Amino acid sequence: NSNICEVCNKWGRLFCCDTCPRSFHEHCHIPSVEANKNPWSCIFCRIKTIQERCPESQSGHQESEVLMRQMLPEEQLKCEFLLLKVYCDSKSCFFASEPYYNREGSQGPQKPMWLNKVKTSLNEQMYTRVEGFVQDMRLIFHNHKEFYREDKFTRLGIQVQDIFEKNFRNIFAIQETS
Ligand SMILES: [Zn+2]
Ligand SMILES: [Zn+2]
Ligand SMILES: [Zn+2]
Repeated sequence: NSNICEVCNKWGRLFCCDTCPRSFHEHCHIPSVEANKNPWSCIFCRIKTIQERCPESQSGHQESEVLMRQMLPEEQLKCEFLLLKVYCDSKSCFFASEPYYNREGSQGPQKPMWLNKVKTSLNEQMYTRVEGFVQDMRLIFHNHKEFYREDKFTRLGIQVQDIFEKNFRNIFAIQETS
């Protein structure tokens, strides 16, 4: 197995996947690495299994249909994986914890949002449809763009949103378009 965490790329107390060579810190994996279970399969492996069991799940889908799906076990897992893919980017550090807003010439957002809040919301089964998760994720980046206005720091929001959107289209097999 790898000797660094797949998500944060650091060594430490790592849990090893039994079906692929990835490793994880306990709370870097989403969901948090399960207490017992030998063998243990990571989320990359679990997602791969879903695909392999239902190859047709990779045919193109309309975003509007994906968003109305109820958060049954497979959709819950797919949102956890998508969240994890965003944490895999080092730029996620800017969006992880609760923000605060005190900049001359801007006003903070009406509804602040951050990754760790989305992570807690998923853990607590607070989303009933995929739309709830996706709306909160997109709101993270929208709030950032609006607050930072013309500061070049706005680009971090564009960058991490692009990671989000690419992974959303991949995980939920959104129909490719120009
Ligand atoms: Zn880690
Ligand atoms: Zn694995
Ligand atoms: Zn099938």
